[PDB]
Amino acid sequence: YSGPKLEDGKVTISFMKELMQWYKDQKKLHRKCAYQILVQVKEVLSKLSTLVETTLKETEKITVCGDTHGQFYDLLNIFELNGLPSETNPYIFNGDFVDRGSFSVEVILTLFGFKLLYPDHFHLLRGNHETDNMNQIYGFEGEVKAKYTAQMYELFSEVFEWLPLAQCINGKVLIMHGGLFSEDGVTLDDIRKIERNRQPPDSGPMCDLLWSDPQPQNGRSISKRGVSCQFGPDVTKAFLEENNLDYIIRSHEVKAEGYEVAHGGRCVTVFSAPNYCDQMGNKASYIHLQGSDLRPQFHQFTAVPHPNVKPMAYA
Ligand SMILES: [Mn+2]
Ligand SMILES: [Mn+2]
Repeated sequence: YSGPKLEDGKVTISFMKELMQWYKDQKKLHRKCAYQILVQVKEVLSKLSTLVETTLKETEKITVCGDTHGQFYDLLNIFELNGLPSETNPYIFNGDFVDRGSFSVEVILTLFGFKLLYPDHFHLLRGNHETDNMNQIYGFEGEVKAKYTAQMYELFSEVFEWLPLAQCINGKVLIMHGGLFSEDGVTLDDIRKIERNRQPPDSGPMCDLLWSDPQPQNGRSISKRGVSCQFGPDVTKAFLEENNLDYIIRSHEVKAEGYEVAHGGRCVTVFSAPNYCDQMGNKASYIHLQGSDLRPQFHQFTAVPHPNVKPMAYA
């Protein structure tokens, strides 16, 4: 084995750079190293609140990405466009790191790598595809069993259980993968109290955060996904007012342009997987926010070449 190794059992910036090059060339990280990252990140994640609260001072910025879905070569393109993660270049990745794309293992161990290297500046939120049900159908379990073993897969499942469910910047912007709630009156305190180390239930606040979608019309509708609901602008407005927030950012739905701003400004979608599943032809984006001005600035990008492995080859 001539590949990437931890230094004194710990991630460093040169390990991350070597890892990204090894994966680019389609090589595999030794299982003992993969194991080391997974157990260390479980310990870092298990300490966090379900709601991560982050303060952006006035000269500080942060980058919010949406779904990446195993599109490793597009993940690399984000860091090329926008810079590597660092204490002065923080990132939030908003769920759905794995499934569908056939480089899910590469995406997730690079993200967990960076989370270990920059724990206060590199943030991962749980999406609905960081769950067993989804992984078993949409490729990630298949992929892990192929590259490692069922054991390694069970360890990834347990680490996903500790991913925080939402993030709040400056008590003003709330970020979550899916969206808002199927009942009125949920508060930031309620989110903070969710016991999140589990597979999500069929219903309730934890389920809604991962699974819900905005709709243009007022009210709530039964979801076309069969779980949670669609929520109208009136739901968003009431939630923002009670919680003293400006707007939300969520991901979870593919967008032709890479983003959407719904509910008159209040409900922004960001989606970071360009030409999704090699068929959608969509653009992707990420968002820049800054401490002196939290209004979203959208950056669009398109797909780069990747090796000839098809989407869901492992499902
Ligand atoms: Mn998704
Ligand atoms: Mn999703």
